[PDB]
Amino acid sequence: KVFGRCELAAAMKRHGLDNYRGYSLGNWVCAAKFESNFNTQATNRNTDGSTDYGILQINSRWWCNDGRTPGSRNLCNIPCSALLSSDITASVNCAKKIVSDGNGMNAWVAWRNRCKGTDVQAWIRGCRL
Ligand code: NA
Repeated sequence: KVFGRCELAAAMKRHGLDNYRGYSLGNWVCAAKFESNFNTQATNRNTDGSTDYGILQINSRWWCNDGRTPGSRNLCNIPCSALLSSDITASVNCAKKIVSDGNGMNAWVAWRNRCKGTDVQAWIRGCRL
């Protein structure tokens, strides 16, 4: 599913991401824009042979099982395919564990490079939330 910006903002809010670990909703929407362009089916292979899955490009190296990432963990206890669903519950639940890991949203290199320090509120501008 390709979410609309405010559609994804509303879904993330419903799932308790708004100000989760002190990260306002605009940070999460900004991360999703540059990770996946709001596409739940987004997949990208990493140089280390791990894969990133879904709206927030959650990595098989640590967080989900894809069966093809040697030496990896599955700390969200989910198949990586669950992260591609039109239903973002599994992506949100797993994002909560990642952002709690100690480095906050720096875990998302695209958030650090493209969203951190910017006017992230612009990403929820006009949305009925
Ligand atoms: Na894994």
